[PDB]
Amino acid sequence: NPIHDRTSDYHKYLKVKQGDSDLFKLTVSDKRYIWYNPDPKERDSYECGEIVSETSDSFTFKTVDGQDRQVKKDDANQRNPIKFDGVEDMSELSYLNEPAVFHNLRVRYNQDLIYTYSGLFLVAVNPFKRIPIYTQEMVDIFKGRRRNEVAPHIFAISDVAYRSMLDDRQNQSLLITGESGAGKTENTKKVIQYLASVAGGVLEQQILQANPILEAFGNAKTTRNNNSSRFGKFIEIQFNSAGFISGASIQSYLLEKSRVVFQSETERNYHIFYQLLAGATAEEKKALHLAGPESFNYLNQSGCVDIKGVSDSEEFKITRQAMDIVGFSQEEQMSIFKIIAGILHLGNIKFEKGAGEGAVLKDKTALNAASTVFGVNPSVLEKALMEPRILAGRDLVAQHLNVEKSSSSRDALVKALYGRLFLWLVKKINNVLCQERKAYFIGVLDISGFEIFKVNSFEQLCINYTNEKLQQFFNHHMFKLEQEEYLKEKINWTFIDFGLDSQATIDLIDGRQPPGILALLDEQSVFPNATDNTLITKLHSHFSKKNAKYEEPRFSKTEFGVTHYAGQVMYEIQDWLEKNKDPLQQDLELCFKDSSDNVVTKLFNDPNIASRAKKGANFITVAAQYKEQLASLMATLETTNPHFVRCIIPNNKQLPAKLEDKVVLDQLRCNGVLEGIRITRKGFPNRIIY
Ligand SMILES: Cc1ccc2c(c1)C(=O)[C@@]1(O)CCN(c3ccccc3)C1=N2
Ligand SMILES: [Mg+2]
Repeated sequence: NPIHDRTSDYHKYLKVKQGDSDLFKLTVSDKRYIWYNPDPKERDSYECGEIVSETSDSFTFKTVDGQDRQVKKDDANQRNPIKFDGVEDMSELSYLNEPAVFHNLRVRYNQDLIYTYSGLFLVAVNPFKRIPIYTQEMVDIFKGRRRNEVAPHIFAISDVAYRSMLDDRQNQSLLITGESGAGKTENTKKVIQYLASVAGGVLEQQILQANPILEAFGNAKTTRNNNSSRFGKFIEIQFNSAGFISGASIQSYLLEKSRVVFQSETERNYHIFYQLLAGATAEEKKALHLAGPESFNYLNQSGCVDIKGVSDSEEFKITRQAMDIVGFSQEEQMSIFKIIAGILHLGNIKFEKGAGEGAVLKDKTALNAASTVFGVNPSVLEKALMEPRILAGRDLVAQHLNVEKSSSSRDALVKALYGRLFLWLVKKINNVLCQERKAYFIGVLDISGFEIFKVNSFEQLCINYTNEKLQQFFNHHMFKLEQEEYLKEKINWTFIDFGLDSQATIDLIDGRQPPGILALLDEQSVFPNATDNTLITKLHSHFSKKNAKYEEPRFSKTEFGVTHYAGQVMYEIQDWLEKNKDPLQQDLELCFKDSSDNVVTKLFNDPNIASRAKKGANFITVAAQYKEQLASLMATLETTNPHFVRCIIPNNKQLPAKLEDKVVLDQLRCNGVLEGIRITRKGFPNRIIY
């Protein structure tokens, strides 16, 4: 049994290594220690001092510099006896405080033990390096083993959820939290690998091949993650009454399609673009009129076209192979790349001013190239771009857009093409994975993590609000409902205020009465004369000096701050109305509806992809679509028994072996980890009726 064999990889990679006789001597010591702040200004930088004396209400200890300080016992962060250093479940620590919890994670992290239990939930610190703990041999070890019988691991919590699904005949859910780059997507994959194995000969393989496809079109390099998921997703692993995998369903959420036409410095567009250009055959390059990434406006503005340690040519091959195993016709696959190539050409179209204010198109090389691969008439497309037709009452009037507006319309077409292609890809995949009515399922949530950039827009607000909601879901299940049970069954429990509540922030963003940020956003979206300026003025009017989670900065007139659980974020109001309205000239849709290409035709004719719901007189806004998907997720989660995994980023440099206290402690605090451990200790978790 590898579990009890100190020579097995299991012991080598999942257990804390045996300490020596020298460590043993320190472990049996009678001395007592305390964690203190050498600098009262740097509260997260701790040192270990020895307690030399005490009074009825205080300790006197020695600092590293051989000095002496005193502290009241009530404010003291005592250090746990070192026999606890490396403990697998921190609910066991005698002293539960920030430096103690951080120290234990540090001790384990220093030995590449990234998983640690914090009572009922799992904590996972991103190693930013490969660790051999995800092999089939590792999967077999955890199979059917109780949590307390094996080391902490993403596989263990997956197995527990699986057993609970069978033991209770209840749908389960794995909620993996974390800011951008913390490890959510990596762990999500592990969960699926493990379940596919223990409950699994072709379906399971296709289920696995679904990710590399989604990531190529849905992931991209941002300043916080080289493989940032730019769309969130809820994955349903479906099982039959017997407990066998009967299928899988992928619920994808809104994609950051604005990235296709713009990327901040040092970031990249979606991976696929680089994979195609770098992995396409010499013939494909001629047929699609491809060239180097530096040749395309949509790829040569960030100053970055490659990711260290990543081969786009090699990744392309993996994507293609994934597309094959899932079942994408060689025809479909080619159309997909034509769309990708077409998008690139569209981005190269340079509009110029004519004799008048209207724009003209002198060079038509790119226009012609795009029309070619897309299978649409270039003259038509050209007219639909610079001279779209609209109704002026009931009259049909041909517009003549200037350079700026022509460019924006061109970007709108691009974003719609990509966003729809993504929906199409997910749809196709679900057809293959969905072929049997399920009896149960385990849902794995992998949303885009909390993120902050120099410039935060509408997308970031929605992303961070999602993270705000998931954290509230954790607070609710861990603290609210927990104590609600105690007081319901009344076991002489006095309510405890854990101080974790994101309701105020949530109300500020999605509140109905009074109306929140999104509500006002939509309101301004229908107001015929509204501008981004009138929008922010409206927001300031409602929340400046009125909502404690809102801030009207004195240093800017185009930004507003929102205090999230993970920190305050300043949002730039530029383009919010257009992003929310998400317009597209009908003449462009008519142009592509007549495309000779099958995939393209499907993207503009398939209602469930091309159609857009109407909020009465206007088309449903993106904020409205957002709210709908969120509500849908929350409702689903309510029909499941949740399991939480808290992913923790070690630093902000994507470097291994570099655990920074400040970075880690802020996450431990806003995640409610210690409070989570305290409720498990002070309360009564498991309880069965008579
Ligand atoms: C349940 C839910 C609801 C809405 C969401 C998400 C998840 C995401 O993570 C998304 O994919 C992540 C990015 N995103 C988004 C981006 C731009 C505009 C609107 C939404 C998302 N919104
Ligand atoms: Mg991710």
